Amino acid sequence: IKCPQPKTLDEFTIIQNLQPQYQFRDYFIATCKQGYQLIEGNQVLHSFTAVCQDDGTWHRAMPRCKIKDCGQPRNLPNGDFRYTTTMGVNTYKARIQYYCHEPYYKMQTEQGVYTCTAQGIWKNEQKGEKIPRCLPVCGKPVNPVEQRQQIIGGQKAKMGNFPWQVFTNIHGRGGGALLGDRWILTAAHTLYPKEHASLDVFLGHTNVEELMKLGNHPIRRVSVHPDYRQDESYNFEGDIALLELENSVTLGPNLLPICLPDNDTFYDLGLMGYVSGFGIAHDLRFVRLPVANPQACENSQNMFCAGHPSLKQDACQGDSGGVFAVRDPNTDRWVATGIVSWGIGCSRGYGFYTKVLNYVDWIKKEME
Ligand SMILES: *[C@@H]1O[C@H](CO[C@@H]2O[C@@H](C)[C@@H](O)[C@@H](O)[C@@H]2O)[C@@H](O[C@H]2O[C@H](CO)[C@@H](O)[C@H](O)[C@H]2NC(C)=O)[C@H](O)[C@H]1NC(C)=O
Repeated sequence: IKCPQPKTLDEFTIIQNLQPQYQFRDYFIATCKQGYQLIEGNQVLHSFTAVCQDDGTWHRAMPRCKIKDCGQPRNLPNGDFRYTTTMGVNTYKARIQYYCHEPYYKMQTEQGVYTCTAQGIWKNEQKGEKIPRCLPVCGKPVNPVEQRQQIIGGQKAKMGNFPWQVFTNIHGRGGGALLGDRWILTAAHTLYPKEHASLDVFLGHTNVEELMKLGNHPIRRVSVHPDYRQDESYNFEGDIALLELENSVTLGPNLLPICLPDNDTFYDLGLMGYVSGFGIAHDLRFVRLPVANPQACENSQNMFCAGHPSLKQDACQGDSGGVFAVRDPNTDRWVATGIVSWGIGCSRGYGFYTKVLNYVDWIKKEME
């Protein structure tokens, strides 16, 4: 007819339905303060109810209330996190901080702070239960072309110089630029040559053999801009394409994306940019040339001319599908202003190029 008016085994247990005395058939309930869960031996309990049996004894043993554990923080692809609290303890109230592998990636928004909630899972000051996202940083080579030089003509390209450079080889050697994590910008005629599929694509290195040793990157999808017409002898309008990599590449010092242009001034006469390509020249080379007066090439409005006559062959460095890159110092970022297009007359000193700014919209649309 009586049970022992019982007590907690710690400061984390709380008694529910507490009475002055406990008669047979009665019951009391146990729970825990925030952050603590009911444990019985080596077992978590959703709840605890003890009924007072006739022999005057509680049908079950008072449980214990222990701290909860949010477990091992999820992994942040291209980043990492550190404990901001005793290291390695994923217990209630612990605090960790995620971060990205800068300078190559940047965290998508101290916002990578997740603490272990009373609910037993890592959460943000309102960034959810979801972890941050580390994004590819575009146009900031970690070994950029020295500006302390203006070396007229072709130069041997060093590693890190054009980290976005893509060596293509589908219907002949071609080029392209890595955009983001998984896109390569290039020319349409590179995939569909005019005058009449195995998309062999390589990246990450200055040397061709080394590039090929690094391995091909499978293309998952191809997008040729709607204008581009190949049956027509010469239009070069819409000569631009996008390739989507089946898998994404890992950024680093020799493999980084280039940025997209957005201001018309990237096509002002006299503005210096760069062009890189192979010639299988065995090694990647580059030329610094200026945006030339359209007549220069005339001799479209979705294109631009670049070169100088005192350059002869050196104005054919770009590989077709390759990118005309500009270093915008008022933001210190490299952008892809042009796409190497029909190279007729590049030995007279000038190159033709598709104006990328005019297709940024379409590109971005394709990339989503
Ligand atoms: C559109 O571009 C203008 C040109 O900016 C220059 O050329 C870019 C390609 C890049 O290399 C940048 O670093 C250069 O400054 C830009 O600047 C123009 O206006 C500013 C006033 O804000 C003036 O100081 C500057 O001299 C101008 N540029 C020129 C031709 O010298 C302009 O602000 C920009 N606007 C847009 C649409 O964002």
